[PDB]
Amino acid sequence: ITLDQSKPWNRYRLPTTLLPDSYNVTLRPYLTPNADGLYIFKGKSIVRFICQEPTDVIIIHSKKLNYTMVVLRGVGDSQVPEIDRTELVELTEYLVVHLKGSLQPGHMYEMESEFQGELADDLAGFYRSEYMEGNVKKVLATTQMQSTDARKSFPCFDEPAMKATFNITLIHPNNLTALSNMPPKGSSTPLAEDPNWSVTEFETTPVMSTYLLAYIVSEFQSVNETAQNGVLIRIWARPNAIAEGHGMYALNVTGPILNFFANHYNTSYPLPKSDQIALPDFNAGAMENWGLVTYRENALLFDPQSSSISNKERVVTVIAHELAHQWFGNLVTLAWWNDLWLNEGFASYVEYLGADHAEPTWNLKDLIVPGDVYRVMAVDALASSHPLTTPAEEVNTPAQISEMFDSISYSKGASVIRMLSNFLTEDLFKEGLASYLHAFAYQNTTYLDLWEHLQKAVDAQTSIRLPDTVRAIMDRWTLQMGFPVITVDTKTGNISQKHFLLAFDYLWIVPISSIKNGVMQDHYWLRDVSQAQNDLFKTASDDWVLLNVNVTGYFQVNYDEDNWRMIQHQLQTNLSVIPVINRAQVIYDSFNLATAHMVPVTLALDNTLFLNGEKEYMPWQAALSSLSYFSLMFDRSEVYGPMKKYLRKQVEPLFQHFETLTKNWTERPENLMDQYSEINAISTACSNGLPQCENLAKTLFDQWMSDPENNPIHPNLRSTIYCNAIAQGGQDQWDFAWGQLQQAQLVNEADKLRSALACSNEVWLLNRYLGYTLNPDLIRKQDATSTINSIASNVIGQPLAWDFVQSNWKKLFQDYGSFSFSNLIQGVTRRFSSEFELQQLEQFKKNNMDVGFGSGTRALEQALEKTKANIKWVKENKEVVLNWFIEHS
Ligand SMILES: *[C@@H]1O[C@H](CO)[C@@H](O)[C@H](O)[C@H]1NC(C)=O
Ligand SMILES: *[C@@H]1O[C@H](CO)[C@@H](O)[C@H](O)[C@H]1NC(C)=O
Ligand SMILES: *[C@@H]1O[C@H](CO)[C@@H](O)[C@H](O)[C@H]1NC(C)=O
Ligand SMILES: *[C@@H]1O[C@H](CO)[C@@H](O)[C@H](O)[C@H]1NC(C)=O
Ligand SMILES: *[C@@H]1O[C@H](CO)[C@@H](O)[C@H](O)[C@H]1NC(C)=O
Ligand SMILES: *[C@@H]1O[C@H](CO)[C@@H](O)[C@H](O)[C@H]1NC(C)=O
Ligand SMILES: *[C@@H]1O[C@H](CO)[C@@H](O)[C@H](O)[C@H]1NC(C)=O
Ligand SMILES: *[C@@H]1O[C@H](CO)[C@@H](O)[C@H](O)[C@H]1NC(C)=O
Ligand SMILES: *[C@@H]1O[C@H](CO)[C@@H](O)[C@H](O)[C@H]1NC(C)=O
Ligand SMILES: [Zn+2]
Repeated sequence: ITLDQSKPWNRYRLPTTLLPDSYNVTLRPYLTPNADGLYIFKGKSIVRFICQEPTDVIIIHSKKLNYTMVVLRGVGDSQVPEIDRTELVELTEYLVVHLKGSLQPGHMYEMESEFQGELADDLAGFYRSEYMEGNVKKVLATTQMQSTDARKSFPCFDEPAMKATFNITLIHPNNLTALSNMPPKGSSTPLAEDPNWSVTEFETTPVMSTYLLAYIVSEFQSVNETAQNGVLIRIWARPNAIAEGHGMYALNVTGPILNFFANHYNTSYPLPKSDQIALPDFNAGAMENWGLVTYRENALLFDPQSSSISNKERVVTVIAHELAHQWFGNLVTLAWWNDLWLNEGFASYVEYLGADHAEPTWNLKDLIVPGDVYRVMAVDALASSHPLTTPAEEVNTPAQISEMFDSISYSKGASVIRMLSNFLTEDLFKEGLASYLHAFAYQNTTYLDLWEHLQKAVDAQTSIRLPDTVRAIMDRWTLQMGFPVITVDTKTGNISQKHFLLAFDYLWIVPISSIKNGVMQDHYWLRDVSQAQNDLFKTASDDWVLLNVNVTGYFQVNYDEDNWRMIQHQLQTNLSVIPVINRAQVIYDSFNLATAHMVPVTLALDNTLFLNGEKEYMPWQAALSSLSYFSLMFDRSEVYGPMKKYLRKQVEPLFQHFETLTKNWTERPENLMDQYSEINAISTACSNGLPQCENLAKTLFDQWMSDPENNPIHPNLRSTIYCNAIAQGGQDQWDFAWGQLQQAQLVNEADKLRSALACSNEVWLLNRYLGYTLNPDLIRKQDATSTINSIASNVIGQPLAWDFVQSNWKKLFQDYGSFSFSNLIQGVTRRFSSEFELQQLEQFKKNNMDVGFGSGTRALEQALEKTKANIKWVKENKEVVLNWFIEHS
């Protein structure tokens, strides 16, 4: 359905003729439904804007708002044109006011409107969340504006670069607390018409993007602390959660992290307070609204009793991430969404800095490697991938904007920034960044503003030298999709680079670390050249070399056979000579190379042989997610049996190691890494049928059922023990776990049960479960997508979920963009390896082509591309893979 752009109201980007100065917004949520089912809110809003250039039309964003139509006033006296007519243009989400005369440049105007909207179970705009306290049902009102939902709350020019000051008022019941970005201005006052309602006015915001606005009406309480910089910190949640002390851990790390960031970047946090609030219904993990940060309960709340170590790492990490946005993205904002990584890439990298400071003994910084680097490479190796910075004119529609919210902007951004930091030295990097923040505070930026400030810092200094300007290096990482594979011929010292695939010509300037028989060598820079030679990369005799120590650069390395064998021999002899992270890398890169058909698949499998004597977290993690792909390809085939037998063989000694160290699973390992390694160990043993593990799970889960009130199972072990107990059992185990889920007060516990229920081997149980997935009384809309994905991951659940998604698609499309919908498509299609399944996917697309795929559109394309690649890969490799596992088991 095309629009003719001759009309500016048919265009997706706002005109540049009018700029907002400030807003007054008054909102009134009605927390009881009217006389059918409907919860609504009422609003009144006034925008003050300046006319930059003459125009006879006023165009602002408005979505799903009903008007009760508008009033235009000149500031003081500028005479003002009369209003001719006023219309809503739905597709493009505009309220359009046609004038009988033109506004004049330099003049200011105020436009006033009253409206009404649904407080939907939407999770977008102004919406309702619900929960239980005792036997009473509670409703609260909350916001999610990013990326373009502000317009769903009140009329505004809803684009990130048009920054304004906001004066917010909330009209709410006497006994409910009203929160916003700023603290309250003075006291609440009774509503004139109805003294049971109160009017709460908030202090003016600093100059700010609309997508950062937040307002909340609830019965929540807080615990509070002042941070070292004088900023007031509060943690808000459900009264029972606060009282049970679930907000304490968040209170411990928040101020310290906020203060760390202010010092590290030499930029003070400008607001008087920063509120953190845990919401029962929320779409993403967390949202960075300036002064009031919103989280899912599982990203904020922590119970040291029933919460996992993973849950705990998730809390500091999400908090750090959200605080980082106070600087990157709030104080300084991207000019437009094609640049999303200037916000998200930065927060994704600095989250690790912040989290490391709050938890210095964890060694978090390493998690960025499996957690960001190798996660995104799988996707960034597609021809359908996109560069960090896409061209502005290619991002227009709301769905295209939501699509920018993918792993490229987050994880590749973080990766590439970690590389930049590493070759600059964070000390130098942070100076450049402080200069960029101070220069651009309360304004917007493009990637070019970033480089120029980094360049300035480099220029002012001597010790660090670059082969080129920061821009020449970074433009190649920023403006072209993908990453190079770097190939080393170890006999001659030839080194080359090639775009890794399943205007700069796909050449990068690549910083290269190396290690020779375990000792550091001089750093090296590969310029943008397809090949070069250096004696750093030449080995003699039995020596070996490894490139990209600690996987600091974003790229993968392939060697000649003989070096590979040397590495392998080293892993058998003393694996400690190789840095633990690079041990993981030899695995990730092996498998990725085998996947892309650039090395025989037996190389990857052979690199798996030493895991025999590996107790460290990361190399196992590398194997697990690498083989995860084989699992997706082969778990329906004859490869599967031998493959499981092999993993049992490899995993067993690690499992025994932990049994002993852990004293019959009574004591938990000391450090985080080792705890992670124990969790992977048990998980792998059970998934693969280690009898000792399956016995453990059955015994423990059985003990739990006979005494529901005391759960015998340590939280770290729960995901694995629940899953396997349910897998081995039947309706009794399932109904028990379901009863636990329905009454569960801790979200972490609920999440573990939700995934475990998806492990049943009975088709009828899984299909019934899918049914529950669409009932909001049973599964909250925010959990529906991940629940369906859990079921799809079950090999027996695969066809159930695929059929369910196809037949429920219309329904699923209206409700459940922002990242879940795309995850649904990706999750159900991961296994398609055959032409028949490919045709199936094509048919699905064709059948639904009318009502589109929305924010999942690009996900569907990548699903198709990958499927095609799987078919070719699976036919080529299955004989070899099968034979290999047979021999080695
Ligand atoms: C909001 O409040 C500030 C401070 O009182 C004021 O200067 C600004 O003009 C107000 N915005 C309006 C009235 O749109
Ligand atoms: C916005 O709010 C402030 C506080 O009530 C007020 O001073 C100002 O007049 C309002 N702006 C209008 C009515 O345009
Ligand atoms: C918006 O108006 C439409 C049609 O007039 C109506 O269906 C809906 O109830 C309204 N939403 C409100 C009043 O919140
Ligand atoms: C607020 O008042 C309402 C209506 O009586 C009540 O349902 C709710 O429990 C109250 N919340 C409080 C007192 O925190
Ligand atoms: C919160 O901080 C206090 C002081 O360090 C501590 O007693 C408590 O263990 C912390 N809660 C955690 C780490 O979950
Ligand atoms: C710190 O920021 C101040 C300006 O607020 C500036 O004077 C100084 O150069 C900055 N120093 C560093 C090391 O970033
Ligand atoms: C975006 O930022 C630039 C400075 O980088 C500023 O001059 C411009 O006014 C900003 N755009 C808007 C709409 O404010
Ligand atoms: C690589 O990482 C380890 C920790 O995993 C660290 O101790 C070592 O110093 C790092 N090596 C380099 C060259 O940064
Ligand atoms: C393994 O190599 C490391 C040095 O990387 C050394 O500390 C250790 O002693 C070696 N182990 C043996 C058995 O030689
Ligand atoms: Zn973010």
